[PDB]
Amino acid sequence: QISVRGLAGVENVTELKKNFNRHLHFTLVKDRNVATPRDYYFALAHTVRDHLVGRWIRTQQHYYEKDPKRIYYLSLEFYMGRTLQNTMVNLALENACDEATYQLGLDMEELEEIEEDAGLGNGGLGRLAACFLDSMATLGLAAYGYGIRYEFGIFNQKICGGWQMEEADDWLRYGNPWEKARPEFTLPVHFYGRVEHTSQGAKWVDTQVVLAMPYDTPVPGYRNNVVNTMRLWSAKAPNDFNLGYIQAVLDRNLAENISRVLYPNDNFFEGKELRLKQEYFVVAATLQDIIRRFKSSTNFDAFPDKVAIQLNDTHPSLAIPELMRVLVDLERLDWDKAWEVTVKTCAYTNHTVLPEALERWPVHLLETLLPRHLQIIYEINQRFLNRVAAAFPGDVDRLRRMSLVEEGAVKRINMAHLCIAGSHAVNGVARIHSEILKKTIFKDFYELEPHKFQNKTNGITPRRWLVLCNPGLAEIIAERIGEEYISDLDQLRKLLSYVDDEAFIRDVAKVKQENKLKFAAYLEREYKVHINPNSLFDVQVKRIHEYKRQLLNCLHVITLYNRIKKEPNKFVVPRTVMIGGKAAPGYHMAKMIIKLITAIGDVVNHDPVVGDRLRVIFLENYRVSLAEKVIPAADLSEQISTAGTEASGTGNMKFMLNGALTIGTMDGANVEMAEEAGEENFFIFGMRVEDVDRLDQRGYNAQEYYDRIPELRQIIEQLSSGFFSPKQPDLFKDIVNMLMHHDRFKVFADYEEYVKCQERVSALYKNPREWTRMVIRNIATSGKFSSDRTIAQYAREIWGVEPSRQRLPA
Amino acid sequence: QISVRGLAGVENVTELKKNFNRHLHFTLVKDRNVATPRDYYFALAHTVRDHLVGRWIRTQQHYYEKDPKRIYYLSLEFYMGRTLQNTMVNLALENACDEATYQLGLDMEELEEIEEDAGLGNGGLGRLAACFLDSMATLGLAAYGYGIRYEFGIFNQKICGGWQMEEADDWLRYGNPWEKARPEFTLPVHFYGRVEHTSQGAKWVDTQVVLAMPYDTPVPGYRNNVVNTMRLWSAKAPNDFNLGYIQAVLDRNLAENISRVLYPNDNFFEGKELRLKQEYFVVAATLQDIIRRFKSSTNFDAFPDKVAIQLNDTHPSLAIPELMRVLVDLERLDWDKAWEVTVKTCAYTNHTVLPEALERWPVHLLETLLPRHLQIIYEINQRFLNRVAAAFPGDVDRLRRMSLVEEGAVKRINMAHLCIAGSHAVNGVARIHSEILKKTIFKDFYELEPHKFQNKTNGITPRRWLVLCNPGLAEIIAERIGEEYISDLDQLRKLLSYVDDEAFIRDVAKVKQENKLKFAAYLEREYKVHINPNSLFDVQVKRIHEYKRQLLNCLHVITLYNRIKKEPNKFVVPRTVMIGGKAAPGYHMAKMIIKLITAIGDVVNHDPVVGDRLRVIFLENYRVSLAEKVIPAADLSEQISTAGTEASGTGNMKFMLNGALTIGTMDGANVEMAEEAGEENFFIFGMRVEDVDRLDQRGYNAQEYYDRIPELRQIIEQLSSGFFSPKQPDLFKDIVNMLMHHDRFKVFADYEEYVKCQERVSALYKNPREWTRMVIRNIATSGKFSSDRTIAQYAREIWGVEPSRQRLPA
Ligand SMILES: O=c1[nH]c(=O)n([C@@H]2O[C@H](CO)[C@@H](O)[C@H](O)[C@H]2O)cc1C(F)(F)F
Ligand SMILES: O=c1[nH]c(=O)n([C@@H]2O[C@H](CO)[C@@H](O)[C@H](O)[C@H]2O)cc1C(F)(F)F
Repeated sequence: QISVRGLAGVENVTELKKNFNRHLHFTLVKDRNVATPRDYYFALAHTVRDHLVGRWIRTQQHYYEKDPKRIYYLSLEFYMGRTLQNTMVNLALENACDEATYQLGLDMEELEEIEEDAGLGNGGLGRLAACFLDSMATLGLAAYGYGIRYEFGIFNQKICGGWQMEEADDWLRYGNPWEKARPEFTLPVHFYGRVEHTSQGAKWVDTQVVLAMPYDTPVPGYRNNVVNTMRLWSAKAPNDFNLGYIQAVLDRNLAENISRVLYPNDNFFEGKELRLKQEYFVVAATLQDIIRRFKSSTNFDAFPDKVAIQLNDTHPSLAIPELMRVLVDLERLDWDKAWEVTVKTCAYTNHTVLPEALERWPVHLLETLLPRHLQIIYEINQRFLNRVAAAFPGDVDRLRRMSLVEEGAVKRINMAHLCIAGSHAVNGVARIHSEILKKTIFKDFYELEPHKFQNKTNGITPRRWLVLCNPGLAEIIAERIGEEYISDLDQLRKLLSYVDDEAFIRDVAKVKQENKLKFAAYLEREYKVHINPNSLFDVQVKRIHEYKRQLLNCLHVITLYNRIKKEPNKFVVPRTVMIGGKAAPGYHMAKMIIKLITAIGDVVNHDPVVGDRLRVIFLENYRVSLAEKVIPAADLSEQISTAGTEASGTGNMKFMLNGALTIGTMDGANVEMAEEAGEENFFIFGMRVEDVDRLDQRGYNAQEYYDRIPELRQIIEQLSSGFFSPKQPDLFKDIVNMLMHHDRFKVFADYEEYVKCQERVSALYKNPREWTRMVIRNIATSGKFSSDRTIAQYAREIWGVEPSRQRLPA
Repeated sequence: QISVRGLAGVENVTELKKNFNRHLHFTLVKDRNVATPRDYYFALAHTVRDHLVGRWIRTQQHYYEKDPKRIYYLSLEFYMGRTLQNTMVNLALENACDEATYQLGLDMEELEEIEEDAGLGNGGLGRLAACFLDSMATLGLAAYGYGIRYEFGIFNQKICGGWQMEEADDWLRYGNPWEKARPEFTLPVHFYGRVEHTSQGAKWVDTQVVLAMPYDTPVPGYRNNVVNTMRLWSAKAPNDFNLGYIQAVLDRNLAENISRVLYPNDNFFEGKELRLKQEYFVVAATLQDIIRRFKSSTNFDAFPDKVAIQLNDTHPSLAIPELMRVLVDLERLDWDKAWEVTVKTCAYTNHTVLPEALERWPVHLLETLLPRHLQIIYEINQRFLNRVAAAFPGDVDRLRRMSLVEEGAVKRINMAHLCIAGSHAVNGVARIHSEILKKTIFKDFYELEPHKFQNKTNGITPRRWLVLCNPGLAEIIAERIGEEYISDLDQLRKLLSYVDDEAFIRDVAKVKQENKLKFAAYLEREYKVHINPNSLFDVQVKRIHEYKRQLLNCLHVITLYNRIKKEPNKFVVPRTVMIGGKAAPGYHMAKMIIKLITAIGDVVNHDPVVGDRLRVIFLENYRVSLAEKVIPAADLSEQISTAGTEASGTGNMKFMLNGALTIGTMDGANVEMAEEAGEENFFIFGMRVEDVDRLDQRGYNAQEYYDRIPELRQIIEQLSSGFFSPKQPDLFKDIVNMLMHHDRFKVFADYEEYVKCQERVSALYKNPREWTRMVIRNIATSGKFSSDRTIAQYAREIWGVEPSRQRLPA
């Protein structure tokens, strides 16, 4: 049907169908009469997975013959989403399978909706990992993603009476056709025990053994026949485990709990034992796999020339003392040499500056669970602190501030400090975030070793985030400039010579109308709710957090509703406001925010006076495959965190790429986005980082805003008096309370300039053709934000490998 | 190579190899250079499983078009063992795959040893189920095996210091290529709650829901293209289960425990909740599957014409009140009609008369767990007892003896009584066992309904138990009489006209020497132990139990050792004594017996005076695939239970079929075996049932035997004084104690006649040619004991279906 989806050759289509019928018969053991759409998805899924394997085997062999430096990306999160379309895309099979399946009298898109998301992450940080792996394959790097194969991913979100209900994400119920279990590479992981000293150094003994079993999942690069591997460990009990007989067997579950469930907090540290075990588990099993692969090529001098370990935040920071452990205790290298190797091997990426999000482990946990690693940590601290003292003599304060060990009621290990000491590079995730690191929380570490600190502004993959979710737009782009930009997104810049082209203007706007028409019909079919598609689609999708300021959005929405009710026969530009995302189960405030958003919808959506000029929809169960739908259909993207709090953001980049305009604050990657499009093509408002600093010095008093702004006073009065919750008038007392006395995020201080900016947004929307020319200016400048650029920067400036766009043979 | 293993056509062999290479590449994602023998087993396993599926699909369809009466075999045990060779055998692919694999430079037998046993049973009762399913397929019955898919089967046995150690049988670790998960037929099962009465009858409410997910495994018939299904349920938690978030998810394990592990007692009832849940689970999920299949053909009159449910002992006896429940509470039939349907549908097979082995559930368990079924049970009891009273008025004793409800300190439900009341046929498992039922424990029930009581003497499958484990003997049999006897074992009788044939005599004896030579080399390779293959192979293999009288065997072995040490230069016929089997983890006495057997070996096997005239080997980890090896290599089969205790036995039949002679008591099926071969061709000794009865009346006093038999006195003195346990002289005080004061099984009373009989055994062994002519007389008469005969009897006399030996089309 469409160009970018590749060739549908007679030979390819006839071969596809015969393999589909082979899988339905031999693999699924069904025939046409009994099969359900789920059997059809699986037959297609196995048929597509057949095209991977040859390439998968040839890529693993290529890397053995050629022996290049290997990248190991340790993450506790890989938010993969669905695999079938992405696989077809990267193999150029999309139009072929479509044809083949239409010929068997099936609808391929309806099959695609049966695939479960692999939701092995919470949001941005897990999804960065997924985009990264795609980019690493497309750029021919010899790279491995390592993590944990959780039995249960991010919970599925239900709304009941406007409240969030969490049910378990049993994503493996029907089988995962993409993974290959590999029990032959099972590896022991140790916990507890104690430390013995001998003539021959330290020995860690009397440990409990948990087995780690790997499952490998293919990661195809974009049309270059590279297929890399993501390896996820699963926890297994040993067979003499505890070995009532019955109870002994039942208690095998205790050990296999380690990989059962993904912890559901975004940007919040919870210091639970189970979590620390999961972190140790992935680090221990992965390092032995790494060392084993290094050995099959005695000499660890070349270890850093052959291995790179990237730590995705502090979650796998125990890699550092674990590598020392293996090197010092098991390979018998002396400390100083081991340390040299570790530092040159490891690098660390920070993803936040929020104090509550930093991992800080109780010493009493590590001591029980990992007593040797505690010994190694102390040893690292001592030697570190002697360097600090040598360079800044007499500065006792700096010494306590830099210690990996925090003192106080309960001793903690600051894990961020650990990573800086033991890594050769440390990077933030957008330019303003990297500066903040150097100016504030890592200032002391920067003065000691200025050379470690870098920046690597995030990116997203244009394969999923354009070609896959938006074939309409990809295609009209391709008609004018060719296919090449799919792996070279800078080329989008050539779109700038089409900004005054009448035919392109109409095509950009038509794709956007089509995506809206389709999403509005998804909203009726799957969720029985009725929206006007001629409105401006104003969407905020992302995890629910106070710093993300969903409440600021709520305040805008109430304001519009109030202005409509004040002058009902005045013309307003109609909007559909959509707000979505999960709240972590224990994050009370977050869950109250969700309740507020639906409460506003219960009032606004049923006012006859409002008409369909204003609708508030809470988008239920937000996740990767819902992002693929809503993001293409958006006109306005809301990126309205308080300046200084959102490390980078990546949703911001998804929308820019897909024809939405951005209302946002000067935060994280928003800053470079505006810089790239020019500030005129962006809706920027509110405090800059320095303005927030000015406000903290004299102090934030919210009462002042309540006092000087009647429109805002009225909203608070409405919240308080039970206007949005008539049956429980004091349901929102917590929110009003926080807003008034304890708002760490200065919601009111930005309210006035936000509403004003919102007016300017409505004004451009009134003029379709200028709206669209500005859209073109955004899309045309979105190239910087490709994860291809990001990974090429990691490769040259951190890992020491040259990327390569050359195809491997078929 | 050999005839019975079928054709190896050029076309079949070339097709086999290409599919082997396809599976290794696409399914296993390996290539020749990296593959290990386990990858090779799997590629062959998938290649063979490919030949099943077409037939599997065609058989399920045939049964839908033709709509015959369906047999449902409910068992808590299916002791399947390995699947690959059996599958090849029944498909006639054996020589072909052998050729194909030899051509790829592999050894097929070495691949076969990598398959794990499916040890989803404890011994005879689970293995009867397996033989039955094979026979049901071969005889074209539309039959389904239903049970539980345990994650952990019978534990693997290790010996450490001569003691049994149990480790968990993680049989699913590497995948099971034979099963197909079918999550689309998942079904809810209810537990707990309470009972509400309405206008509209009883309602069972506030229950906990456990999901039951089926896995289907193909059961191929012998060369007739029938492939039936064994469906095993697996326990799954629902997704709103309990829905800390973390802990809620972790606690999903509680519900999935139901199918985690197989209970490891043979012939012993343990009244644990977990076990009763497993029993309810398989019954509930299976009945709904049955009813659903009946509906896809309102009217339950024809239910018994279309459904048969066979209850393999009392384990699935809740089928009875569950069927009433569904019929009465859910389908709204009146009681009397529901009851008529149930009785005509259900039939019950008893497998023991040992009081400690009968299931007798505490009323306080059923009341909490299954409160409605308790109501139904009481209702069944009342109506039952009114029939008894009507037929035997004034007999108050009979009333208390027959009650399904036993009174006393804790109320119990006698489950055997339940099955008799609600079944139309009740059968024992050999002729003497069925009489004992009628004369003793079910005497009252027989007087009430003489018409229910039948006999169905057990059998074994000649496919596994001859063709598969013994191709040497199958082949020489085939050379003289043809292949036909494989599905018609009566034909073996034609062997009787070859008893004086010199060429057949030498061939029978040569196969036996070959099997011995091969087993002796298995004993060195896999277990570093050194046996003389010219000895008589004297083997007792079966679960360890007091009633099986392994101790009687120990007493014989010590006697021989003592007679050798008394006259060392006297000639004895050399023996290798092999004794094997597992003891249930909590069965103390059993575990002590194992310790005794190895202790005797520690003394006997290292005496230089003994030479290699006597060796005692404990055969470690006895299980289905070890039976396939040792049984063909046996000269003497030990079947020496006290008369009246072994319901039937099936090992007895395996050995008879494979050229061993039998030393045994007149117990269970031994009685019909001797009757079929003639008593002269059998070594029969010891008390008959009536002799044991005579002894119970005057009372068993073991001291008398100790007093009158010096050879026995000496053995007890040796046991007591620490001769077999020098470091712990009183290690065997328990056994000596039991033997002397509390032997429920009258070991000493049989000792004298056992040793005498053992002498007559050694005497025939001295004359090879007469030994062998008697072997021929046994094998030639072993036909009655084919499970083909047994199942044909169930079919005609219980299920009301005509068997059929006609092939289905390819
Ligand atoms: O727990 C988290 N969850 C996230 O989504 N991020 C996100 O990580 C993304 C990846 O760089 C950034 O774009 C976002 O600004 C950032 O908030 C970070 C953390 C942590 F606190 F840094 F660990
Ligand atoms: O728990 C058991 N385990 C067994 O192996 N059998 C055996 O079941 C076999 C099947 O008929 C018979 O040949 C044996 O004589 C009998 O002991 C019986 C029971 C039970 F007690 F009847 F339930």
